[PDB]
Amino acid sequence: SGFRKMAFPSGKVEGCMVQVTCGTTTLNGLWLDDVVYCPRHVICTSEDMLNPNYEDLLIRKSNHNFLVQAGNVQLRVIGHSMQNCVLKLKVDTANPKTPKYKFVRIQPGQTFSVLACYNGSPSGVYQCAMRPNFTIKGSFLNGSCGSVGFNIDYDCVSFCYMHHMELPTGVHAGTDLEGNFYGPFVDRQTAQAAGTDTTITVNVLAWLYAAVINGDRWFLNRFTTTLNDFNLVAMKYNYEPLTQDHVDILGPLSAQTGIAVLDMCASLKELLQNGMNGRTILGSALLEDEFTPFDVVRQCSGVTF
Amino acid sequence: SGFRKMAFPSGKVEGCMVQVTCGTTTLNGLWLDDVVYCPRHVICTSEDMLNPNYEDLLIRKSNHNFLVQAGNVQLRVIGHSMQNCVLKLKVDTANPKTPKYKFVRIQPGQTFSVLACYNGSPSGVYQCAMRPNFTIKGSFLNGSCGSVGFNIDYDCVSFCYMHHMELPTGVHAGTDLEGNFYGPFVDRQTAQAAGTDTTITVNVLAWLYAAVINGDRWFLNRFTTTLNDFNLVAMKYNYEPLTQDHVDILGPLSAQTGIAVLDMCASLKELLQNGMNGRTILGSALLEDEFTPFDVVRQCSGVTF
Ligand SMILES: CCC[C@H](NC(=O)c1cccc2nc(-c3cncc4ccccc34)n([C@H]3C[C@H](C(=O)NC)C3)c12)c1ccc(C(F)(F)F)cc1
Ligand SMILES: CCC[C@H](NC(=O)c1cccc2nc(-c3cncc4ccccc34)n([C@H]3C[C@H](C(=O)NC)C3)c12)c1ccc(C(F)(F)F)cc1
Repeated sequence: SGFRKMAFPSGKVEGCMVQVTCGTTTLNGLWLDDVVYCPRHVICTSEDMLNPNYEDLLIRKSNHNFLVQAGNVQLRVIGHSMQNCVLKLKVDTANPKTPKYKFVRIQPGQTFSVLACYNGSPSGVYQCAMRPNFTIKGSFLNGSCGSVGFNIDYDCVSFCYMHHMELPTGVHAGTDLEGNFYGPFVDRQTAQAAGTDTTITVNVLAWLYAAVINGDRWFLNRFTTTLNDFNLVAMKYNYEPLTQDHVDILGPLSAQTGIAVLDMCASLKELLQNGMNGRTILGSALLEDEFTPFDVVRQCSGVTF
Repeated sequence: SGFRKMAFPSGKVEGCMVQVTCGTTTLNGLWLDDVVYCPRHVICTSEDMLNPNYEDLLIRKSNHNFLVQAGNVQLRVIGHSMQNCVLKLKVDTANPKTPKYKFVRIQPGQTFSVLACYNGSPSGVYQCAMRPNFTIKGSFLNGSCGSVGFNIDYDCVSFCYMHHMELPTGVHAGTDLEGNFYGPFVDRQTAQAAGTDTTITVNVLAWLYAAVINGDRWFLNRFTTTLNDFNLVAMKYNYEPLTQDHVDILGPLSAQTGIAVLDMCASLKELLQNGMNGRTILGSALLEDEFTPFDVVRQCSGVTF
């Protein structure tokens, strides 16, 4: 029993964290084999942020201009290149602690673990979600650029996020590991802001199934609804449209609890229209939406790796 | 910016997790140097749980009766002993990944990270607190016995919890690393239940300071109260008494935000008497109490290790 915001074990990733210094700027880098990945704005200067030309800034740099420290060892840079908004520094040494890994670009609504770092040293690990508006509600301070987000699917680390910026509202924006930003954001000083967000409906439903698995049943009812009548109520409460694909993904959780997906949707409509009335669900007074169906199965069945 | 339930990086602990098998029972063990620690009820049989005599059960066991698997390597047991409710199996090999470590027995209200494991393999990491009633609200399934809780204070791992049981209400109970249970619980089948719990007041106040640090100010007021008048309101809402020591611990957070502790207490009294009125604090509609003052400073200042 129990349900927590559970992050993946971080050790496989900790062994890859390094420190990259260019001039006065210092941030974190990801050391995989003999390449170090980090945000390309480590090359910028604070006075040249309105519109930096990254190709020009990079041709004027040399291999000795990058200080890469891995713990108590300095790494020698033997080459550099740029891929979208990430900088790739080839080093003369391959990381012996390199895990089995992939680079994945995830969809909004999926979750990952963040290993926040400062000066190459891991500080903490937490779970978060890619919001529908392609921001993340992380916990980041100055120096955390280059921290990565990741998932694990057996022994393979799937990296999916590298941290680049904090927007004015305090949320965060960054790229996949091939340097493509999530959302319409760019690594330059503009008036860009996070758009309006919505609630990840399929995730709320999974978290409701997680509650049933753990003994919370006060919110269920005898009713059922259609996909159309539910999406009409969802859109009124700023919820993501629920697709038939979502209903299919919620299949295994529906069979484990014997509650049909459209039956669970009727409970959700009631909860949106009437609130919780002083009651809580899995220790929350709000409808949580940062648990994917896979997260629920992972925690309520107990898969390792 | 941002505030998350942040766990410590788990890698130092992952390298110590093993699998211990005695007869048909299998649970997790903690491999530090040449000793493997695990719950002593791994020696029991399912039919002899009403009142097992652990001294008798242990004299009838031999070194070959314990199977200790560390990954894809079997460890040879060269001795066994019992310390309170933990079993200590000396192995012929010292763990090369043994970190710098201590064993600490923590106070109710303190937090730690849990690395949940099954069959020796880490599954996930989450934060939790020792409740005033000496239970923890963890996330544990069959096979998670032997998972440990821990803190990090530089490069030293301070182990403080080993998981033993899940009580009827779904909360969990276990021991420190020297085998002494937290609370009045015992590793035998009785009618024991978790006592009535209270809210960790000093932790709520720290989490309120964390909110101010992150831009949430709607709950502040101009008022102040005394320690006595506040504790009179706290006891009415089933909150832990606030001591002068607590007020001293909240010192640095009070100086960073310029809000006096007794001023923050006046905000808390108002929030208890009137609720939140549809508003949230740091993304919660409830008053969170699983953040210690040190956790807040760690996340809002960014210490690593
Ligand atoms: C000084 C050379 C260029 C400059 N490089 C950094 O400044 C920087 C350096 C090292 C670690 C860093 N760690 C962080 C950081 C991470 N997460 C949360 C935070 C919260 C508060 C303060 C800082 C952070 N930054 C800052 C750059 C990023 C930003 O959004 N600028 C508008 C935040 C770091 C930069 C300016 C503007 C941008 C823009 F694209 F947003 F405009 C990007 C980079
Ligand atoms: C079979 C030999 C003895 C027996 N040994 C185990 O049974 C056991 C074995 C391996 C991994 C285990 N992992 C778990 C487990 C951990 N966390 C959450 C869980 C949630 C649901 C189910 C199981 C768990 N257990 C169970 C023993 C503990 C308990 O409270 N019994 C009343 C839970 C494990 C045992 C019975 C009673 C007690 C008592 F002291 F509570 F009475 C203790 C142990």
